[PDB]
Amino acid sequence: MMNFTLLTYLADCQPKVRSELSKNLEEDIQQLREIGLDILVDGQDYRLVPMLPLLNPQQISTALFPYSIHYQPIISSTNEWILQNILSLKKGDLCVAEYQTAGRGRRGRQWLSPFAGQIMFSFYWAFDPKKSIEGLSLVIGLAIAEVLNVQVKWPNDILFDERKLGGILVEIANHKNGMLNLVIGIGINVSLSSQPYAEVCEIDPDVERQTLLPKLIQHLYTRLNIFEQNGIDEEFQQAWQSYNAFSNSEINVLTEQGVISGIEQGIDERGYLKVLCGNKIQMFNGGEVSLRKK
Ligand SMILES: Nc1ncnc2c1ncn2[C@@H]1O[C@H](COP(=O)(O)OC(=O)CCCC[C@@H]2SC[C@@H]3NC(=O)N[C@@H]32)[C@@H](O)[C@@H]1O
Repeated sequence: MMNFTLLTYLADCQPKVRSELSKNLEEDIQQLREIGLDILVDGQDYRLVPMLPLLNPQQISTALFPYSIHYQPIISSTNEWILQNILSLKKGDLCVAEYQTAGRGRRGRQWLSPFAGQIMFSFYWAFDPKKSIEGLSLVIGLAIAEVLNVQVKWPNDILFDERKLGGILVEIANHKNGMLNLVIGIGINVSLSSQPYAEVCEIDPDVERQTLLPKLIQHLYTRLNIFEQNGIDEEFQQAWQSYNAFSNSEINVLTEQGVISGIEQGIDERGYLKVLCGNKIQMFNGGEVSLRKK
């Protein structure tokens, strides 16, 4: 299916004149095209087509000092890199990529991205193991919607035009620190190409991944620090409400045991969804449970 060494030699998106990095050049290139990577040829020069201008690692570093950045055009998953490199990291160090050969959703699912058309990054984070991470996904989602001026959806979705603008994937590292060690994965659609999807280019055609990435991370980190102090406090619930695309709406709540319906009533102190069902407020925990507008 894929010659990883090719692509990797091609990942600089630069005009290479037919050096061999293989056994079936036309085959693997068409196989790379079948995966979906775009490879244009002009006579004898081959070139991998970034959907957007490649990022510049040195600029991210200086823009995000003292946090350390690992940049890598092609990767399996920026989450995997944080996991495999956890010992060398401090709170807030990041991995950034252009394309993921195995981008992870929740629960075995996949994350799709064309080459260089997303903001894809993961980072290490850590809490006191006594402190609860109830609501963490809400904090991440809100921080991004505050930067991009878009809307959130419980528990972790980023929304423009009621369309999926990106994904958030919090994973727990089995690392022995005396701390709770997270890797936090974020994908934000910028310029793409199942369900309809949103991309930042719709809203601001002059978006630049190079300066939006540090803007996202600076606010994300800030929102997180506020969360270590205040949790899902009443300021948060108000900030949430203002960005909540489903505030006080008639919704369907999809759990493993079926559908329950009602009117959304925001969130409680643990980040649980609050829903007026019949005559009581019922609460739900974000794992797997999904939300839909009636
Ligand atoms: N680019 C996209 N935009 C919107 N929806 C997508 C999409 N690609 C796939 N989907 C659909 O979104 C579903 C998964 O939604 P979930 O809530 O289960 O899973 C997520 O939404 C979290 C995925 C987060 C991606 C970033 S990318 C870098 C860090 N490194 C990783 O590997 N992941 C994080 C997929 O099964 C659907 O096909």
